[PDB]
Amino acid sequence: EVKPNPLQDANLCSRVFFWWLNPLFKIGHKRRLEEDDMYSVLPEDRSQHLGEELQGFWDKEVLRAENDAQKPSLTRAIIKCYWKSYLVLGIFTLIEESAKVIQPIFLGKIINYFENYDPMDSVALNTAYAYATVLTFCTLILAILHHLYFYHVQCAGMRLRVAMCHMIYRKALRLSNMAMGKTTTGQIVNLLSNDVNKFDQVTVFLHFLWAGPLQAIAVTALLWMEIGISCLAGMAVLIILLPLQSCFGKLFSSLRSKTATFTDARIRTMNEVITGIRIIKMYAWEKSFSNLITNLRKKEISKILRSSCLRGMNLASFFSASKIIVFVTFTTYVLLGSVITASRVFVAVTLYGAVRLTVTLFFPSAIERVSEAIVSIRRIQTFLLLDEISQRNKMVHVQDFTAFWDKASETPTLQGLSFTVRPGELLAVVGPVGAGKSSLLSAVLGELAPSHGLVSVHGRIAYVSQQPWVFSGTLRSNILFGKKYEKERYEKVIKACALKKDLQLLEDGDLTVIGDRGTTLSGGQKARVNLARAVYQDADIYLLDDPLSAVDAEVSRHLFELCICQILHEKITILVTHQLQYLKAASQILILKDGKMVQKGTYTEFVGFQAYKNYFRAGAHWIVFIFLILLNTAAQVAYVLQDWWLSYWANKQSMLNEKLDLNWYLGIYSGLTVATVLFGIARSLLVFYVLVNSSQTLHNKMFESILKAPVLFFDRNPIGRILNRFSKDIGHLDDLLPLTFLDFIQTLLQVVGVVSVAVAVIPWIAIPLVPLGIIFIFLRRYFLETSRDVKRLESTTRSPVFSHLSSSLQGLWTIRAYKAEERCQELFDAHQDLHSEAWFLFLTTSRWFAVRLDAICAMFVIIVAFGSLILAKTLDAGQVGLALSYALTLMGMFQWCVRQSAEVENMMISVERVIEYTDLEKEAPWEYQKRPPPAWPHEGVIIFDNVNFMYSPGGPLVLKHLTALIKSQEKVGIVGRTGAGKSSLISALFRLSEPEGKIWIDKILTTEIGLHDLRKKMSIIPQEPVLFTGTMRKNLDPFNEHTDEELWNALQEVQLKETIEDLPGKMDTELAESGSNFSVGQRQLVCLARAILRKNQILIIDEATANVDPRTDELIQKKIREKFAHCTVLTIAHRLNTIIDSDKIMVLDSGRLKEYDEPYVLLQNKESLFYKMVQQLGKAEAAALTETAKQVYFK
Ligand SMILES: CN(Cc1cnc2nc(N)nc(N)c2n1)c1ccc(C(=O)N[C@@H](CCC(=O)O)C(=O)O)cc1
Repeated sequence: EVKPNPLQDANLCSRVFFWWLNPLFKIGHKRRLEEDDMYSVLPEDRSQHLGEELQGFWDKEVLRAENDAQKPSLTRAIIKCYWKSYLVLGIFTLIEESAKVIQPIFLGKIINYFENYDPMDSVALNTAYAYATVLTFCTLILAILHHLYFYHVQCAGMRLRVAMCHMIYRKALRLSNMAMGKTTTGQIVNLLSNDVNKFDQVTVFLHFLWAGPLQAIAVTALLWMEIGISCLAGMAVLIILLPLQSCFGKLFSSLRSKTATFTDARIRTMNEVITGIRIIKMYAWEKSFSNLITNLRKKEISKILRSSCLRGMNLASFFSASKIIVFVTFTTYVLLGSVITASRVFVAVTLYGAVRLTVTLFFPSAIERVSEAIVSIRRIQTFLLLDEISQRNKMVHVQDFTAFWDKASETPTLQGLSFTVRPGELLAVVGPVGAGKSSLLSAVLGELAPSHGLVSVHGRIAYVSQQPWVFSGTLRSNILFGKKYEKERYEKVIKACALKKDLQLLEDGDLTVIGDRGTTLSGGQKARVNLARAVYQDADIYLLDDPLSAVDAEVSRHLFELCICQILHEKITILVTHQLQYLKAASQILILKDGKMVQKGTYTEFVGFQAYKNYFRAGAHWIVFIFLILLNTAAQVAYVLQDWWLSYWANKQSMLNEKLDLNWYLGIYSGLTVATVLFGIARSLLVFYVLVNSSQTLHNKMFESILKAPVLFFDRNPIGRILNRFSKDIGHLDDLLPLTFLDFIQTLLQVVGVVSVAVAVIPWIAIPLVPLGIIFIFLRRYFLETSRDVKRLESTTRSPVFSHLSSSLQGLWTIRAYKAEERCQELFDAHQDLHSEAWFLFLTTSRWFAVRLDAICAMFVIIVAFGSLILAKTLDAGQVGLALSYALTLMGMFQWCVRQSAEVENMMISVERVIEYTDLEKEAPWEYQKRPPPAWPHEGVIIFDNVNFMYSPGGPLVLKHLTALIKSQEKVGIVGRTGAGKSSLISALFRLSEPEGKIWIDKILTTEIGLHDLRKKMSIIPQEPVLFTGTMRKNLDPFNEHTDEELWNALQEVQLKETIEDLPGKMDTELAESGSNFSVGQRQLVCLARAILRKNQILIIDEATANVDPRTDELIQKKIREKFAHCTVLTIAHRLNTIIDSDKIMVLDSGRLKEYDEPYVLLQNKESLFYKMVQQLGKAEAAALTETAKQVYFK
């Protein structure tokens, strides 16, 4: 292999510690890794090998099933070939679990030493060191050897996932055409992308479906030896935590599903704002959508907050459950008439610490994951059983042929069909239109099968489809398509396909990589690509669909005149083209109508601390975080002081031979338990409140920024980029970041609690702990700066796998036509076994960190266990029991604390990306203090004076020195060349970018007044209409100033009234999304209604009606002239008859006012560009317009 893998040769002492992985980090610490630096997978894990294992068992299972006449199931096959070897990892699960229940038994015997401490008894001390020794080995088993096991049970999921993806692909080639009607690309790619992805998860915990239950028995049996019948009270309070956890699971999932409606409703409404942001600004409707989204967000936070506070009680249960389970036991243990003893309780405290995770976390997660992963296997089992293409098998012969696309009541798609063609014979075909024209050709391939009659084909086949097809690779490779690079034949076809020049001139030659999903090439090349691919095959048979040759062009000739008519003419070619004049090339022409063969004759028949503090201080006043810090510490100090109190009671009890007053010692105990639950609850609710309240504040500050952003911003950023921040980023900020942040903080205090009791009880342990702190923080940087790349490579290598499946599935007939399936099969393995290289690093790099990180806290357990026995003279039974019963938890929590530190610091990028918009550069204020007088714009005088306009500041001048007088109520036609002037005159007049010079409206300086003063008083009919998702009333008047009778008047005048009055809600009918229930012309009629309602003294037409059919265009042109006769009107137009009667016309070119006069006075100057443009009409209509103009102005 090109990339050797050290795991093939590592000695066991190396691949237990992942010592073999160190060379990857020395690279990644110097350089950002690349896909060439990753190790190749083991021979055991190559996709080709896994597929041809499991496919064999699945084949046997299908064969067995039909012999039994009992339904096959895939879940038997993926067992019968992993049962052999996944159960081996089950054996090593025992010693992993047995460690968790043997440390507490030796933990008793070390504490039992201090209860019986004799300074001079060397034998007891040496005996205690026996128990202390095995306590580290039970710890090192659980900390070090566990990570080799846990790597292998993740690998058993990778091996299964790639075996499945390979069988899905092996099937997805051979799906019958029938099954291709049932399925769709999105469904089969969902198997690869969504469903088989579950098989990494199922295999991790799967052993807990037995080892977990067995362990819960084991801990109960031990405790019954240790603390008697009270253990049943403890275990019961643990077991009844299963249904409560399940109740929460259902309940917050229920609220989650509810929020998804408003999240979807917000985002889709947000999508309209970002798409239409130009049109929304022009109408000054920014206040409306501000209110509309604001009410959707309030209806969402009222449920996100309610669910999040519900998750607060959940996390408080994970925190506080151990303290409650302990409390009810020891309370019961004393109330049943017994006395606490430090050994007997720190054994029992530790055992609940072991079994709690298994019963509440791993065993329920195992049941959940296996439940949903078997949903996946049942979907895949449904897919594998789809019906599949039957075996097909210089000459083609077809007789009496009749077939259907499916067995149905529709007529046969081919009828009576028969023909024969032989070497030297060319066929051509004429047939249906607007239908599966290819149907005959597909029949010759066998993508449709005869219902009656016969087809036989004896040569190797080549084929082309009206849809071009190209897949992952170089353009050359698509042409070579698995054959050798025979340069002369290649050059001959590359010449004959008129490809050479265009390929080198436009796509840098055949070495160019074809972009993903084929995005690189132009269609006319991609068309030629198919023919070039086809003719390169040197097959015998050439079934040629039309290569989009319907354009009259030299290529559309040369491909036929040379390559077909001279080179290919001897080959068995069957040709379709709209260029039917070429049919004279045929030896025989098949002519069909509606799928009936009718004629057969020849032609002769014719992130950093700055980000965190902005996120936090947006959430609450800094004093609230001071109060939060007390709740964090007070929750934890209650948590530790509960267990210190249990140890203190043991010291008092063990100083007695009188009796302790249980009404006191249980009194304070229950206070500390109730305190730790209450502060455990109150912490979790408070953090969720403060952080969710931040997300509400960041959104509302950020959305108001988007509206005030200038149109330049939405030109600079594509709408997908902007909306994504409202979808994902301001999603995380309340869906998941508060939950992850609390989970980190909650556990981080747990770890600090462990080192605190350890250092408080054994004071010197701070001295070696400082190296451990110094070692850890060095290692986190050394790791994460390379782990971050492996996370990135794993994602970047994912999407080609699906891209190849999608691309292949879009082109199946072309693949099968050459029978070249195993070529596109092996190319999937080269994609699959490249993601497995990036995934194999994802597993083992996380395991490398977790091994070294657990060496730190396995050393800590060593330091406390031996440190206590070295320092035994000073210690006491209780305090050692405290220190150890805590320290033995540490290697559980510390991994999770550090894991969540990477999720938060990673997810914090969504905070910085949102904040990047929170201060985006604003437009000028919507409403300056110098509001225009109540003598509002009234005359409609508009002055342009030296107007110079650029879209970007310092960009090219799109208008230069533009200076014009438009008198009151004048009608002005505006004309320009393609791209010259255009709507840019409007963008200035609405100040969508800042004009230099001055524009006056009734001698009001437009740059002084607020944009909502300016944009309300003028009005526009924009180039494309938009109907927003909402009521017809809101599409007419979202401020609801007008009566519906007046809305009926407006809808009447655009003649939409009765169509809208027929709607089931009349004015209050909510439109379909983007108003798809109305055609483009109807939407423009709505745009006219908006102006008709507002009755502005200035109207602007943005060339829009050129998109509209003449009958509605006439109605628009009519109603404008009748309703806005007193208005000043600007008419950007192309079709000069729309403006030939304008009191003046402006002609703009190159951003300059080339003509400005009465149109005929321009036509009177035959040198004028307006006269030239009128003559460039090229028809006597120029005279009719000239006479029309003349009459208007001579009158
Ligand atoms: C103490 N603690 C906090 C925590 C978080 N969520 C919970 N959720 C439940 N239902 N119950 C809990 N006790 C619980 N506890 C922990 C402890 C260990 C691991 C943990 O080790 N998780 C591993 C298990 C594998 C391993 O690393 O050993 C994983 O799959 O990520 C997580 C959280």
